[PDB]
Amino acid sequence: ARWFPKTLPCDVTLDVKNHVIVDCTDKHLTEIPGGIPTNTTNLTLTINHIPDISPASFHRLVHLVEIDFRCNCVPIRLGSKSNMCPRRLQIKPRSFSGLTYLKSLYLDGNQLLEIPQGLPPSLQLLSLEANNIFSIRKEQLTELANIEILYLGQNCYYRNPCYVSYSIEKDAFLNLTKLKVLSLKDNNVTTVPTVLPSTLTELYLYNNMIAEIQEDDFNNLNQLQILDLSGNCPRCYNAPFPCTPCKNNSPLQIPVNAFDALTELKVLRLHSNSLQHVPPRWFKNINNLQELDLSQNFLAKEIGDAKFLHFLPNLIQLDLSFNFELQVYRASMNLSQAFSSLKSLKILRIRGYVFKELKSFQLSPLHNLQNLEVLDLGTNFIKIANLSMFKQFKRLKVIDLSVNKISPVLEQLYYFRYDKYARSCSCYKYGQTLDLSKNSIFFIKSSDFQHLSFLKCLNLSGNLISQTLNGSEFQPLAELRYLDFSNNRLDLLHSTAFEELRKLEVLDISSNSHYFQSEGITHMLNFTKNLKVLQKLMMNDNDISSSTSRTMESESLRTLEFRGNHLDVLWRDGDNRYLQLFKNLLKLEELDISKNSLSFLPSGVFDGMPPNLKNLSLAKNGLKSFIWEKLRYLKNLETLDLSHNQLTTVPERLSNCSRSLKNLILKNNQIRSLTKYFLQDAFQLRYLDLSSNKIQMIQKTSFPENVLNNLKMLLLHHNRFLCTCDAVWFVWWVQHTEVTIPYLATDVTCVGPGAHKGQSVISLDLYTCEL
Amino acid sequence: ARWFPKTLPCDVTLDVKNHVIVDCTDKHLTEIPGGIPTNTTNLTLTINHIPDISPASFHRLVHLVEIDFRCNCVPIRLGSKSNMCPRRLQIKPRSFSGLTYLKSLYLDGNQLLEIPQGLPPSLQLLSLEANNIFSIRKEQLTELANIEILYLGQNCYYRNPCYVSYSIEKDAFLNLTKLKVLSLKDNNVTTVPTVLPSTLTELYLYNNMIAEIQEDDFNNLNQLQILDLSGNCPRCYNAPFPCTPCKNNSPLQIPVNAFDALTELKVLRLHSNSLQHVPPRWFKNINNLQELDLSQNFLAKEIGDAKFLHFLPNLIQLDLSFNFELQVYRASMNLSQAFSSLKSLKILRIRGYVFKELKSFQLSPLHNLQNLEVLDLGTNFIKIANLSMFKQFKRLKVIDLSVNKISPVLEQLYYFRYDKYARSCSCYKYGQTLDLSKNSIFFIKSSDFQHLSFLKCLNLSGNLISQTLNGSEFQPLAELRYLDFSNNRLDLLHSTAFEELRKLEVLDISSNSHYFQSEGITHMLNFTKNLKVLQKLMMNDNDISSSTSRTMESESLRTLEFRGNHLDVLWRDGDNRYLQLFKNLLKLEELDISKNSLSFLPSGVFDGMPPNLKNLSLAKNGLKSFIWEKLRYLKNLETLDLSHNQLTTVPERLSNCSRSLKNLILKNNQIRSLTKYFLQDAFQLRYLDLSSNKIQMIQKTSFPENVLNNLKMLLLHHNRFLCTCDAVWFVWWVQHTEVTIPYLATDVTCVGPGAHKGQSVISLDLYTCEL
Ligand SMILES: *[C@@H]1O[C@H](CO)[C@@H](O[C@@H]2O[C@H](CO)[C@@H](O)[C@H](O)[C@H]2NC(C)=O)[C@H](O)[C@H]1NC(C)=O
Ligand SMILES: CCCCOc1nc(N)c2[nH]c(=O)n(Cc3ccccc3)c2n1
Ligand SMILES: CCCCOc1nc(N)c2[nH]c(=O)n(Cc3ccccc3)c2n1
Ligand SMILES: *[C@@H]1O[C@H](CO)[C@@H](O)[C@H](O)[C@H]1NC(C)=O
Ligand SMILES: *[C@@H]1O[C@H](CO)[C@@H](O)[C@H](O)[C@H]1NC(C)=O
Ligand SMILES: *[C@@H]1O[C@H](CO)[C@@H](O)[C@H](O)[C@H]1NC(C)=O
Ligand SMILES: *[C@@H]1O[C@H](CO)[C@@H](O)[C@H](O)[C@H]1NC(C)=O
Ligand SMILES: *[C@@H]1O[C@H](CO)[C@@H](O)[C@H](O)[C@H]1NC(C)=O
Ligand SMILES: *[C@@H]1O[C@H](CO)[C@@H](O)[C@H](O)[C@H]1NC(C)=O
Ligand SMILES: *[C@@H]1O[C@H](CO)[C@@H](O)[C@H](O)[C@H]1NC(C)=O
Ligand SMILES: *[C@@H]1O[C@H](CO)[C@@H](O)[C@H](O)[C@H]1NC(C)=O
Ligand SMILES: *[C@@H]1O[C@H](CO)[C@@H](O)[C@H](O)[C@H]1NC(C)=O
Ligand SMILES: *[C@@H]1O[C@H](CO)[C@@H](O)[C@H](O)[C@H]1NC(C)=O
Ligand SMILES: *[C@@H]1O[C@H](CO)[C@@H](O)[C@H](O)[C@H]1NC(C)=O
Repeated sequence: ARWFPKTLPCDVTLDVKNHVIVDCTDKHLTEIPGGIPTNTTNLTLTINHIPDISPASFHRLVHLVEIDFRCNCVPIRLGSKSNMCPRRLQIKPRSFSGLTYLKSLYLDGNQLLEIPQGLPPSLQLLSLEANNIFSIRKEQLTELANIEILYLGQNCYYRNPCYVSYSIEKDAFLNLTKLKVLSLKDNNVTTVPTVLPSTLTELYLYNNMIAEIQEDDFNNLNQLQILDLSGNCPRCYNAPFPCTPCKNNSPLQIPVNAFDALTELKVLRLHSNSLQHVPPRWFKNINNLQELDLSQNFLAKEIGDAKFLHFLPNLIQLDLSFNFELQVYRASMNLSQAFSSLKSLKILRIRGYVFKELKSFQLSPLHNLQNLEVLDLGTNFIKIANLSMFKQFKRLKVIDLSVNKISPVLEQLYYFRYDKYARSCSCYKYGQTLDLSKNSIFFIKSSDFQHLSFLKCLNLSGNLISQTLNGSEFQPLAELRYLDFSNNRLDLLHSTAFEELRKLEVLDISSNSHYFQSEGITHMLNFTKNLKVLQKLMMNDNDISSSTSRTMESESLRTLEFRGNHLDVLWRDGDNRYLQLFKNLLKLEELDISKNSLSFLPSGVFDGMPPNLKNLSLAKNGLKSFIWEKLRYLKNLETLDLSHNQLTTVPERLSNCSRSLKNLILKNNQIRSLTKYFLQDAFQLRYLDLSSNKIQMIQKTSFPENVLNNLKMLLLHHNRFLCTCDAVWFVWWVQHTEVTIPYLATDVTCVGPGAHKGQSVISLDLYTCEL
Repeated sequence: ARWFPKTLPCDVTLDVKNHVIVDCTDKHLTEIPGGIPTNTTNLTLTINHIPDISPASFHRLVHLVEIDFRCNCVPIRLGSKSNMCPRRLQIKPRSFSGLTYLKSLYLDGNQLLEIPQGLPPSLQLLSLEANNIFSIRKEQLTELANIEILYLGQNCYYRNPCYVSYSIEKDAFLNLTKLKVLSLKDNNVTTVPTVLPSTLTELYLYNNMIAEIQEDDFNNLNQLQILDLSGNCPRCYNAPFPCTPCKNNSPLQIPVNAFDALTELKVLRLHSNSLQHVPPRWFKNINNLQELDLSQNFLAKEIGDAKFLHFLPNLIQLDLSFNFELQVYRASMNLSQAFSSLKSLKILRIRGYVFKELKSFQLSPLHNLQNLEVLDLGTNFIKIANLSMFKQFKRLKVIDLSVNKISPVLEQLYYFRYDKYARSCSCYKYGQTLDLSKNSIFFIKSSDFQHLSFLKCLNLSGNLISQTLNGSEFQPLAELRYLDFSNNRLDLLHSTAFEELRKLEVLDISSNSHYFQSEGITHMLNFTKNLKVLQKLMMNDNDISSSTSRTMESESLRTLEFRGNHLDVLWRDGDNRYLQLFKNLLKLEELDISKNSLSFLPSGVFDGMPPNLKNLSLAKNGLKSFIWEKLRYLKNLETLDLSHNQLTTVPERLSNCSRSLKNLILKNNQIRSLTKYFLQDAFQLRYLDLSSNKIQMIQKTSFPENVLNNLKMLLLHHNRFLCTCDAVWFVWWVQHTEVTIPYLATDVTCVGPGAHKGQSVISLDLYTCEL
């Protein structure tokens, strides 16, 4: 199709509007490549090893609005140790001054010593994170008259130290009269720099050495919407980063009138400031405040009083997590009545308060919060909770009691990680959720869930339930749609397990391997028959190698995840009792039987598949052979994943195996060559992955053009391609085709002959084959 | 050193006595190789694809006493499906008759139709398992006059069916006057063949279709020691193989006088015979009986009566496992007083009796069994057990309550597998063991172990213990040497955990990842300080990524398994706080920190290692780089396992890194070449593994002969060796060296230059490099 092969090692995209995008992210480049389109508006060269920039770099590219040149020399401790950057990035005079339309420049992570000068006046965003610029002078900032967004953080901290205090000249930023966003985080800053331009909307001063706020420090910032002063005087108990507290167990000292000017303030973040009190006076003139983070302080006592809450009626989120007093295990949670002032509250989080017994009345300040959607009391070591108290919280979307010690989405490192916003180079949607995951529930019965019939999802993942569920345990949960019972010890003695959950759409019993791992125990896998609206069943990593029932049954079920089991043993050659195990799942469209140690499939496995099977995975089975003809049985098969196996051959003619098949994944196999007519007339095919095999040669007969050209994608990388004159057609095709083939720049490569070893096939001149 | 290179693709061993052993096991052979030593006494060709035997096969090898020719054509269902055997093995006339000294012939698993004829009269052992010989005639057996051991089983069963009954001519075996061992198992046999020669010591008739024993069937077998009639009229409940019971739930019918002749019988096996009664009269004339297997019958009631036990005073092992009545959960275990008759009993196993409550008095028949060493009551769904009852079983070596449901070594498939003796082509030694693994113990306290101070090992692996152990939980266990606490949920709030176990030598707290997987929880890894005689600590797969203590401490500890954790995060670059985590384990000699996601090691890791470290593993870390010089810090290092990483290079001179190092494992890395003087003067070295890398070339400078020749082993297989004239020395060396290098037959191989692709380097003629 194409007249001129795209030889540029960067993805090029159009958009009309009106952007020409050139993305060279992570292309192992040591120079800016030649032939970048002159119309280029956005050029990305992130993660490469380009050691300098000069006026030659961008000469012809006068229409550039954005250059993203991040991480071409990242600080030693932040980057790869196998390929360390030898020397900081060199920027030569007048490299940017030509770029009359340049609006964004990202130079993060280049070990720069200074704010690059000679930048053009059209620049709105400038990002210099993770460099070694730790002294800002007014003179260096004059070029930035029209600047709106300025990221200067991570220039002096434990991952990238500068060994002195940050320095900011008096009034350095003042004459930047258009500045809206300033970030000075992770910098060893000692005082709020002043005076700052009043135009500011967002100010980020977190993770620094600021011991005191002066009452002056935010006087003029009357358009400020986000202030973050977190991690100045951090609370260091169990901190997963090196943590130095302020002397004398002191807090970040904030004058009572410090926030008076900030009438527009929407978000205030005071996490890890070692605060013992929260003075009401702080919020006297802020009534627009919507988000407040008071996590990681010493506010356990203040939670019982909290007079400041009366001043916060528009507040949408409040976080008081990890305010526990060291070495104290409270009997209960004392929430102040003041919590009842929070008319607009949607999200309340009080993780890590740390108390033994939760009781209904203790949440009564929350009863009339009409908008409350989330109550998060995770990680509290709660031992006792009458779950029925939550009958008064029907309106809530999520009740999170995750990670507690009861017996009858945020980052996994969120509250403790250093900078949760650091730049690198789920059943809630079913309705009301009670999350009881990672608790100590060993026994359940009906009354445990009394008054909880409104519940739509229940998370019991990671408890100790080790019990012969007979259909009586969950009887009140008449509206339950999703049950996560993963990481328990389900005993399937009774096929009546779970049948009381008459509205159940999704059941996860993955990682309940305990009772499947011992010989001679009963397992009623036919339990699915009773669940009339069950759509999705996950029974992964259960080590299932024996079953009392010969057949699983459902009129409703569509997806079955059966990965990480032992069908190899169930379908032991010579034993045909279980070949029809899935056949009576009549509406089953998706089946995952990857990770089942299936070296081979006995005859009968395919015949025994249910008739509407569409998406089949046999990945990661160590499969050494595959009778491809047997795909004829699966009359609606559209996706076949045979990734990560040991197949050495493809079918002689794929269209004689399956007429329906559209997506064939054969990556990470041992295929050495294709059959002479492999894809001939396979008109249904649309996605083919042959990456990470050991193919040398592809001839036209195997890959007819009329099939190839309707492929949405065709993955060929990491093979063993021989670039002799026999390869003439393949090479030509690859160079001139519109079909998307990833990694041409990077890992579609000749291994031989001699001359062309290691050379990418996109770049290959084979003119000597026509001389 | 050697004058003539060993080119035969088989391991050759001498022994004086006086055997020349040639082992060609699994060498992908399609012919018997040439040049087998004429003095060969034992030739093994197991698992190859040799399609026939003829007089040429063994012509010169007249001194052969044993031919093992197993599995060169295994039945379709038993063998590989990627390389199925096309056609049964052909044996030609007179292939064996020359072999005048032949004493053993194994022809198992070759799809033979008939007992190969023309065998020599010196033959003592003949094995024809897993063939298709399912009709034995007196005439075919006349060659075997002097035969002593005859294995004919697995010729007709579900893994290798023959579709008819087995047939044995009347008196077929009678004139084999020297026969001692006859095995007719897994054969669809319908009656005990008669008359059998009285010389028999062992008779194997298990897994067949024998409905009745005639009172005659064992009349003359007065030297018989082992009889096994198991799995005739099997009990089929939860059988993991296809299982057809005798009609009317009938048992194997055994006349009361059937065993009268068997005065020498030592072992009787009646497993899976659907027995409802055990008539005393059976044992009237057998007082030598030492082993009795009555597992998989319907003997629940009989266990309460068991009059037959009075006739068995010399019995050493008894097995009554899996005799439960279907659908019954007994309240208790009724053991007959008759159990007190068993003066010689060492081992009693009553798995799968199935009862709720175990109580002291119920074991009183066992109190005066002076020799009892093992009581196995595993897999009983016991809910309640005062563990103090075992104060009356101090003399026992093992009390096994594994796989039960309690709250406040044999095969994993042993009792249920088809043929536990099918041929394929641990803290007990510390003293008294109480195995409580895989139970439902969620809470422990002191009194749980009252009167149990004699215990030396306790297995609590795989319970639900989820508790802040403070040093009070195990207080009675004053002599305990080994605690397996693996697969629980240890909460290390307190550093006093386990301190009451003052004699503890080994602690396994592996797979207690639950509390290490959540953020902001305390973990006192310094808990080891209190354990004064602790030798070995296993804390594998705990996902440990944070720690309250900066240092682990012990004066005693020698081995620490810390595999499968997140030292990568603990030793996050820039964070120095945990670089000395193991330093104060002063006597630590072995450390495993494989599987820790260590892409690189920060500086300080090696400095912070304790001073007597000898065996260090960094396997399976994805390590991309390694400063080898830093090995100088580990002054007593002897074993370094860097297997399964991404190292691309070896040290310039290994002796400049470590003077102590003896075993260096670099297998499964990405090493493309060795340094010019790699092993120069490394006189301490003894074992070097460079297998599975991508090395092309090794020159003499890298591998000096004076280092090489003290190596006990040197692994080079699965590399990318180029066999040009530059390789002349390497090839010569490999052909003529006495140093052990495994897999020279199989996987030490040229990939090029072209001619020699796929040719083994042992066989390589490079004379053209000297022309
Ligand atoms: C933050 O600034 C302080 C100075 O305020 C740095 O601390 C100095 O570091 C050197 C070498 O580490 C010491 O010898 C000085 O005495 C330190 N001075 C003080 C006052 O502590 C600190 O390292 C800087 N932080 C970072 C991460 O670069
Ligand atoms: C040794 C197997 C006994 C019969 O099978 C079997 N399988 C299980 N999963 C349970 N759970 C379980 O509690 N039992 C005990 C039982 C036995 C009979 C009647 C009721 C309860 C189990 N028995
Ligand atoms: C979430 C912050 C609580 C402090 O750390 C922490 N870590 C643990 N592993 C436990 N186990 C545990 O039971 N607690 C609660 C506790 C707290 C103080 C005193 C006694 C008991 C824990 N607290
Ligand atoms: C192109 O640059 C403009 C200005 O920086 C930006 O708003 C737009 O999102 C960019 N598009 C990219 C990187 O694809
Ligand atoms: C249940 O909680 C677990 C463990 O905290 C989490 O992995 C999982 O996402 C939750 N399941 C659902 C369906 O939300
Ligand atoms: C289920 O078990 C509960 C108690 O464990 C019992 O009340 C109920 O009757 C049982 N149901 C059936 C159908 O056996
Ligand atoms: C399930 O398993 C078997 C039949 O295969 C039978 O014992 C049991 O009653 C069946 N129950 C249900 C609900 O299908
Ligand atoms: C060699 O064969 C003899 C006779 O069958 C046997 O007893 C001996 O175990 C064999 N030895 C080895 C090492 O294979
Ligand atoms: C055992 O014999 C019966 C008839 O006697 C036959 O139908 C059956 O197939 C045989 N079994 C096998 C496994 O060959
Ligand atoms: C268990 O039995 C012992 C006798 O050895 C007795 O001292 C103890 O009180 C019993 N404990 C319980 C909890 O039943
Ligand atoms: C404890 O029991 C488990 C089986 O439940 C086993 O794998 C482990 O090796 C046993 N521990 C010891 C120390 O023997
Ligand atoms: C362990 O570490 C803590 C400090 O992190 C200390 O309080 C405690 O006493 C130490 N315990 C032992 C047994 O060393
Ligand atoms: C080193 O450790 C491994 C197990 O971790 C062991 O198999 C090996 O024998 C040890 N080496 C020596 C020389 O003791
Ligand atoms: C390494 O070699 C150099 C030069 O031979 C020597 O000076 C140095 O001390 C050596 N280091 C060790 C650890 O042997």
